[PDB]
Amino acid sequence: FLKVKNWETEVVLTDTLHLKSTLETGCTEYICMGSIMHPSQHARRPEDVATKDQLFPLAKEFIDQYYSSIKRFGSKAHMERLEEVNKEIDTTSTYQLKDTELIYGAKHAWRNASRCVGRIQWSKLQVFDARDCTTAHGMFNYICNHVKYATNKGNLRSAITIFPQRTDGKHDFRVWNSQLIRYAGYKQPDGSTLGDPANVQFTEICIQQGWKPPRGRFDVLPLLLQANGNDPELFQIPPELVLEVPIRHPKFEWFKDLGLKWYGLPAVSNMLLEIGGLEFSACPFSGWYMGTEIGVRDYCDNSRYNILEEVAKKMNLDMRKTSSLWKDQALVEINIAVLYSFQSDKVTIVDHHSATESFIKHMENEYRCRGGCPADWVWIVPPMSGSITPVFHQEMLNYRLTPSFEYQPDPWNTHVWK
Amino acid sequence: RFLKVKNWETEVVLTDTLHLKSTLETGCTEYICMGSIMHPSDVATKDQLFPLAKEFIDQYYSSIKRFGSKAHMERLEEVNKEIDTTSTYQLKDTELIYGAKHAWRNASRCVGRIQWSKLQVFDARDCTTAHGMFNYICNHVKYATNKGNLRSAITIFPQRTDGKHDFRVWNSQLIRYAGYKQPDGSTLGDPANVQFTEICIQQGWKPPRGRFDVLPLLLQANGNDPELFQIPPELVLEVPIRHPKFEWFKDLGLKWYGLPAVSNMLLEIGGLEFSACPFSGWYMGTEIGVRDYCDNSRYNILEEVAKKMNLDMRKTSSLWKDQALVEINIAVLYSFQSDKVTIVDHHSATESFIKHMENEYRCRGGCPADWVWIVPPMSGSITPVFHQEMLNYRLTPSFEYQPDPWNTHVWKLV
Ligand code: HEM
Ligand code: HEM
Ligand SMILES: Cc1cc(N)nc(COc2cc(CCN(C)C)cc(F)c2F)c1
Ligand SMILES: Cc1cc(N)nc(COc2cc(CCN(C)C)cc(F)c2F)c1
Ligand SMILES: C[C@H](O)[C@H](O)[C@H]1CNc2nc(N)[nH]c(=O)c2N1
Ligand SMILES: C[C@H](O)[C@H](O)[C@H]1CNc2nc(N)[nH]c(=O)c2N1
Ligand SMILES: [Zn+2]
Repeated sequence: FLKVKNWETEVVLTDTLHLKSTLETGCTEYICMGSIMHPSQHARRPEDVATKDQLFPLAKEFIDQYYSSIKRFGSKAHMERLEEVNKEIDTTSTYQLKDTELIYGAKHAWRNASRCVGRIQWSKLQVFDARDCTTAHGMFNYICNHVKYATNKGNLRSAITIFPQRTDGKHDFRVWNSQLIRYAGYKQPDGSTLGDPANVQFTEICIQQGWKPPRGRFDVLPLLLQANGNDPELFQIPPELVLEVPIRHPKFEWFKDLGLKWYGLPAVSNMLLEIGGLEFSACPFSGWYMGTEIGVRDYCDNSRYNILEEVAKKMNLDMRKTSSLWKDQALVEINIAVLYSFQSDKVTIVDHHSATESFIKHMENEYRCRGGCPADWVWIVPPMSGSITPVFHQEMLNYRLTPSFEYQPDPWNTHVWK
Repeated sequence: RFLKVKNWETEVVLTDTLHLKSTLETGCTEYICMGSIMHPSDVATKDQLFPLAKEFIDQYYSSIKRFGSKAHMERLEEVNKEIDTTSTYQLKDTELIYGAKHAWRNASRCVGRIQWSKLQVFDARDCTTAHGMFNYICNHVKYATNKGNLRSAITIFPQRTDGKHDFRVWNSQLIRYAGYKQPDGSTLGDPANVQFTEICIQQGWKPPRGRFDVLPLLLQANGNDPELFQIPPELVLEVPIRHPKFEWFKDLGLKWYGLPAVSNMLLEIGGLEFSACPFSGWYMGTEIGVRDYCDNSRYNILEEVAKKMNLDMRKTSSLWKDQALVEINIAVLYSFQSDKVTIVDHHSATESFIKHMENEYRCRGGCPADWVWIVPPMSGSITPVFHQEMLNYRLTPSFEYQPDPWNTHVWKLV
C-alpha cells in the first residue's frame, strides 16, 4: 500500500491498485524520469506478429480482467472464450475482440490515461466499431460521421472510432494527422512561419501529396488516411462539419480584430490503442477542450502561435522587462477571451478550475471504488495558475495499467511507398 | 551508460552521465513513480560512517585535482583514525565550505542554483549555547540582508553526535510572521505558522497579536530545552507592498520580509549530520506573491483583491482568480525593486536556471532537477523549464528534511 496526501485539505488516499501494474514507468529507485516525455520503450510484444506464447498470455489476461469486471470469472462464457482465443490464435496468429470487449477495453484505456485531467467522464465514451473498414475512402466516411456525432452542433460528446487492428505491421491503418482538425503551417520565405508551426512538416507532406494550400493562418488541414498499409490518401473534411469559434473578448472590443479563431473539437488521431495484446494503430478519439489547451499552449507557446507579444501591444503593456509580468497579464486575458467565446457560441468548454476540481473528485471516486487512480502530476497540473488549482497540492501515484493508449512513430518515418 | 534529456521547445539534447554517481533512493520504483510525493522514503555507527567519509573525501580531493595525492591519502588515514577512536570525525574548513556549496548545488528542487558557487559559509561549530546561536544568527542576518543588496549565506552549527545533544533552530525560516487562531475560527496573520506561534507563546513570548508580527527565534543548543530571542527590529528588512497602477493597493496594508532564510533542514556531508544549518538567498517573486499571499491555507488575499478590482467573482470561467493573482505578483515585484531589495521574477529565474542546467551538463555531466518543484506555480507553460525535461536523482552532500524538533525533543524544566 502507498498513501497519497492532499496538502490543502489533509485528505490521505491509500493506493492498492498500483499492484496490478505491468509496464515500466521508466523510473528506478535511483532515478526518477517523471518529467521525460516518453520515458520507456517497454511494450508488451515484438513490433510485428508475435508467436502464440507471446500473444495468448496478454489475451488471457484481458479476457480474465473483463469477465472479472462483469462478475463472471470462471463462468461458462469465460472458459469458452479462452478456448476460443486459443483456437483463433492457433489458426490466425491473432484473435478478434467481441463487441462488448471492444467497448470495455476502449473505455478502460481512457480510464488508465494517467495524463488525462478529463477522466471523470470515462465510462460515458461512445465507441464506433470501424473494424470492417478496408479503404481510405471508408476511413473518411467513418471519420466524418465521428465528427458530426461528436460535435453535436456544439454540445460536444466524447467518442472513439476504432479501425482494424494491426496484423503484421506492413498492413497498418493510420491517420497521418496528429489531430483530426489542425490548422496548417507554412514556412514563409523570410524565415518566419505562417499558421501553426507544429504542423509545418505535416503541412508540407500534404502539399507534396497534392494539396492546394490556401496559404493562410487558419487553413483546416486535409485528412491523410492510410488503410491496410497502402499509400495514404488526401480528403477534405466538409467545412460544415468543422465547428469553429471566433475569439473575442468580453471587455476589450479590439480583441476580435486580431482575426483569431479555433476549432471546437479536439480529436487525437495518432496514438495506438492496446487491448489484450492487440494494437489498434488507428483509433481517433475526441472530447472537449479545457480552455488552457487552446489559450495557453496553442496560442502562447513560442514554438506555436506566439500571439503573446501581439496581444500585449494592444493592452499597452510595458514590455521592456520581464518583471512587469506583461506575458502573465496577457496570458490571462487571452484565456479569458477563449472561454467567453466558446460559451457565447454554446460550444462545450471547461476552464482549468472546474476541470481540476473534477479530477480531485474523480480521484476520490476512483480510490474509493477501485483502490487507486494513476495520475501524472506533470501533465495534470494546468500550464497556467498552477497552485491556485486543487491538483497542484495533490500527491499523485503514477503507474501503467492495461488497456491503455500508447505513443507510436509518425507513419512517414516508417512507410516505404509504392 | 548515458541518459538523454530534451527541450521540446528549443530541441537541445543533453547527455546525463552524472546520474550514475548517485546512491540515495528517490522513492520511485521500476513500476510506480513517486515524483509528486512531497516526502517519500538513532544515527549511524562506525561501520556505516567509514565509506561515507571515504566517499566524500575522495570526491573533494578530486574537485581540487588532487585525487591519489599524498594529502588525499593522509587525510583518509586521518579520518579513519578519528572514526576508529571517537566514532565520528571533524571536517576541515575547506571541506565544510565545499560540502555546504555542493549540498546546495545538488538541491534538485532549487531553481536558484546558478549561484551555488558564491555561497558565504559561516562556521559555527564552536557554538555551545542558545545565546551563541542567537549571536551567530544575528550576524548571518546582517550579513545576508546587506541593506537590501542580498547575499547568499549559510551558518553551520555543531554536528549531530548521539542524537541527544542536538542543535536546532525550531523556527522553520529565520523570519516568519506569526499566526493566531481567533475564538470565532477566523485567523489573524500567517496561518502556516499558527502551531509555531502557539509553541512560542507557551514558552513566554508575549505576542502583539497583529497581522505581521516577526516571530522570535526558538534556539536549541546541545540538546537542551530551546530558548526565546527577539531579533533586533533594525535587522529585519521589510517591504511594504504597493502596486504601480492601482493606488488602492497600498491600503491592503500588506508587507513582507526581504530575507528568505530556511532553518529546519539537515545538512549532510560525508555521513556527518548538521541538524541546524540556516541558509538564505533572495526571493523569487512567486514565492511571496502566489504561495505566501494566495494559497488557500495561507494569507488568501485573492478574495479581497478581486473585490477591489470589481472582477466578477461569481463563475470561475471569468478567471478572476488568475487575473488578481498576476496583479499581486506585479505588486510584489514592483515593491521590492523600488525599495532596492533584491528579487528575481519567475521568468528571469527560470531563464537563468536553463542556462545553469546546460552549463552543469557540460562541465559536470548532468544536473538533478525536480520539474514538479522547478516549474513556477503560475504561468508554468511560458517559462522555459516547462518544456525542459529533467532527470532527478539524489547526490550527496545534500539538504535533507528532519522531523520537527517539538515532535521528538524530551523536555527538562520543572
Ligand atoms: C472529454 C474531455 C477531455 C479533456 C478536457 C481532456 C484533457 C486532457 C489534457 C489537458 C491532457 C494533457 C495533454 C495536453 O495538454 O495536450 C490530456 C491527455 C490525454 N487524454 Fe484527455 N481529455 C478529455 C478526453 C479524453 C478522451 C475522450 C480520451 C480518449 C478516449 C482521452 C485520452 C487522453 C490521453 C491518451 C492523453 C495523454 C496520455 C499520454 O500522453 O501518455 N482524453 N487530456
Ligand atoms: C539565492 C536565491 C535563491 C532562490 C531564488 C531560490 C529559489 C528556490 C525556490 C523557488 C525553491 C522551491 C521551494 C518553494 O518554492 O517552496 C527552492 C528550493 C530549495 N532551495 Fe533554493 N533558492 C535560492 C537560494 C538557496 C540557497 C542559498 C540554498 C542553500 C545554500 C538553497 C537551498 C534550497 C533547497 C535545499 C531547496 C529544496 C527544498 C526541498 O528539497 O524540499 N536555495 N529554492
Ligand atoms: C480527447 C482530448 C480532449 C482534450 N480536450 N485534449 C486532449 C489532448 O490530447 C493529447 C494531447 C497531446 C499533446 C502532446 N504533445 C506532445 C503534442 C498528447 C496526447 F497523447 C494526447 F492524448 C485530448
Ligand atoms: C534560501 C532560499 C531562497 C528562496 N528564495 N527560497 C527558498 C525556499 O526553500 C525551501 C522552501 C520550502 C517551502 C516548502 N513548503 C512546505 C513551505 C521548503 C524547503 F525545504 C526549502 F528549502 C530558500
Ligand atoms: C518537459 C515536460 O515534461 C513537457 O514539456 C511536458 C510538461 N507537462 C505537460 N503537460 C501537458 N498537459 N501537456 C504537455 O505537453 C506537457 N509537456
Ligand atoms: C503535491 C505536490 O507535490 C506539492 O503541492 C508540491 C508541488 N510542487 C511544489 N513546488 C514548490 N516550489 N513548492 C511546493 O511547495 C510544491 N508543492
Ligand atoms: Zn519517478
